[PDB]
Amino acid sequence: GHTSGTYNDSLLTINSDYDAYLLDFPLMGDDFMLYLARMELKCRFRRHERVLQSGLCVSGLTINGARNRLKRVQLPEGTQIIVNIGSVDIMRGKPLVQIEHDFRLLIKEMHNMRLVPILTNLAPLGNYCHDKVLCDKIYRFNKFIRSECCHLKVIDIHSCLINERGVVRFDCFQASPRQVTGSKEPYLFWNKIGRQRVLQVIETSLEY
Repeated sequence: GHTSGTYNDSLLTINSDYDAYLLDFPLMGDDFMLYLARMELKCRFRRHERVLQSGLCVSGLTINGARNRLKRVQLPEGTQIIVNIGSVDIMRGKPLVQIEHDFRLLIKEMHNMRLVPILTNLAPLGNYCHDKVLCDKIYRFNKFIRSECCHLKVIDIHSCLINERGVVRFDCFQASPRQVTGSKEPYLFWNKIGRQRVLQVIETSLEY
C-alpha cells in the first residue's frame, strides 16, 4: 500500500535502560503493566509517540495490537517476554470468541518468531465489578489462557486481587478512575499495595 512500512524505526528496538522490563524480561501489555513499570520498574515513556508507551507496554494495546507490535520489533531468538494482554479487548467489548481466536494467533506468531511468551492472566477490572458480563468474560478468558498455554508458564495474578469470596479487593485499587491515551474506557489502576502484590506474584513464580 501507499503507506506501507512507514512507522517510527525507533519502535523496532527496545532497551532495558528506558523500556519496560521486569528482571531482564521485556514486558508486553497495556496501561496496567505500563503503570506497574512506571511506578515500580523505573521505565520511561517514548517521547515521540502520542499514545503513552514504554517498550512493548502500550496504552490501548489489544491482542491484535500486540500481534502487530511484535512485527515492528526485533529481538534475539529465544527471548522470553512477560505478557499481560486482553484487558483492552474486553473493555472494548470484543466478542470472547474473537478474543480467544486472536490470542491463539498471538501465541502461534510468537512461536514463529521464536519469542517465548510467559503469560500472566488478567487482573479483575476494579471499576467494572458490577458488570457481570464483563466479569464472566475475564473468568472465561483467564481459563482459556490456562488451557491454551498448557505448555507455557502461566502466572495467575487475578487471585491476589480478589478476596475469600471472589470479589475485588478495593484496598488494592486507587479511589477514582483515570483517562488513558489509547482508549476511551476509564481505568481503575492498582494502588501501591496492589502493584506490589502483582509484582511479587510474578517474581515469585519465576524465581527458580
